[PDB]
Amino acid sequence: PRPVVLSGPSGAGKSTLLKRLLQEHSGIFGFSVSHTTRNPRPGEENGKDYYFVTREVMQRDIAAGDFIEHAEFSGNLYGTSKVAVQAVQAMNRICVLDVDLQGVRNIKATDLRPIYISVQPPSLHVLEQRLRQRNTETEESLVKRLAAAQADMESSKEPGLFDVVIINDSLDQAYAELKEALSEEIKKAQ
Amino acid sequence: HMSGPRPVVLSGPSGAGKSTLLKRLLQEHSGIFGFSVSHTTRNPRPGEENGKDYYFVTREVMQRDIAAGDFIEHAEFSGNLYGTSKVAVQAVQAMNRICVLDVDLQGVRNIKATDLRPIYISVQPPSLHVLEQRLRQRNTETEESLVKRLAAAQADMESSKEPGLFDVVIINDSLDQAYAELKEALSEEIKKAQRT
Ligand SMILES: Nc1nc2c(ncn2[C@@H]2O[C@H](COP(=O)(O)O)[C@@H](O)[C@H]2O)c(=O)[nH]1
Ligand SMILES: Nc1nc2c(ncn2[C@@H]2O[C@H](COP(=O)(O)O)[C@@H](O)[C@H]2O)c(=O)[nH]1
Repeated sequence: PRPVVLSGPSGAGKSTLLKRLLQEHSGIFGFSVSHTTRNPRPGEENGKDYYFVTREVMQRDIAAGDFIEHAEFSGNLYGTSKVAVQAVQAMNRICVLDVDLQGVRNIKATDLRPIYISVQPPSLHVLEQRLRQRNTETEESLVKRLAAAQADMESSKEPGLFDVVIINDSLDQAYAELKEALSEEIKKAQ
Repeated sequence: HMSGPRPVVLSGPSGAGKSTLLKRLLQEHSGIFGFSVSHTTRNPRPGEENGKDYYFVTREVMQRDIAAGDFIEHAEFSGNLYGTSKVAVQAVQAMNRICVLDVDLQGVRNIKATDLRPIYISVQPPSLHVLEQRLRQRNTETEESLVKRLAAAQADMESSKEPGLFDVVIINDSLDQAYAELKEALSEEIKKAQRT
């Protein structure tokens, strides 16, 4: 199955849509479990949301060549390990990736050959309004995420970068566009 | 040189407690040990979670995986396939954890011919009758499956005496007794993993 790379600004809803996509389509999709050095959030599960490792363990895995790609966000390391993608491929499931723009760039040079989907908010201020109204992290983490969102949004205008660009006006609308873009591949796996 | 921490292979009959023993070891020593998630073609039971207890796949998928070289070992047990994939072991090693595996007798013999070099521990029930009672009391098994598991279980206990096969044999009379024996047998293993 062709992998699916979900990107876009952090907080724009790509993870909410991803979770709904996997829950609605049992047996079809598998989530790529990235490594990260950031602290886990309450409710996040090691080996399910991320492989939560120390910086020392992350650098050792990097040096061993464990990662298809790795990146930095807010002073922490993230990466897609070969094992995380191979684990889904060994299930014959559609592997779904959730990475930032730099991950998209590096994945372009690999043999994965996925479909690239960007999940964009309607505007930078609407994204901040949604994240501030949530009020789930400090001003430092929020602003660091919003600063990264500015760069992620401007690059969605690059021709050929993303196969599909979804603007999250509402989560139901954005999910309907996600299912349409993957309709042929879902039908194939089904 | 003195060996460092090695993978841990637990074998013995299902229903004799090796899985519940392993879950206690994993939840109480998660800073040291990680679980190898085997593939199986048998159907999931209630309470089992794909990617945690097993990778539940079809035979067609598992055989294609085998042909692709994905597996360290694989075996046929009671009509279904089970196997330890390379990525299962590597995922635990990428976590800076020591891999613990739960396999049948064929898997023990399979792993002996690999470069894993684990410690081999056999978890035995008090008797075949107590095992037959525990198995049928847990249900989730056809009569044909229960019979095949009982016949495989007698081979388990007989193999526990084969010289040089297992490093440790634990008779699981009670879980607390069997767990304390498991930690004692893994005392040097835990020390080595914590010092690295
Ligand atoms: N390049 C790359 N980015 C990732 C990876 N995992 C998560 N990210 C991205 O890192 C950002 C921070 O993720 P969060 O910390 O909010 O989970 C998000 O944009 C997310 O998509 C990864 O494995 N590789
Ligand atoms: N050889 C081998 N045996 C396994 C593997 N995974 C589970 N088994 C064994 O297969 C038997 C049946 O497992 P159950 O169906 O009771 O979960 C048990 O003895 C179990 O330990 C594996 O990956 N390889």
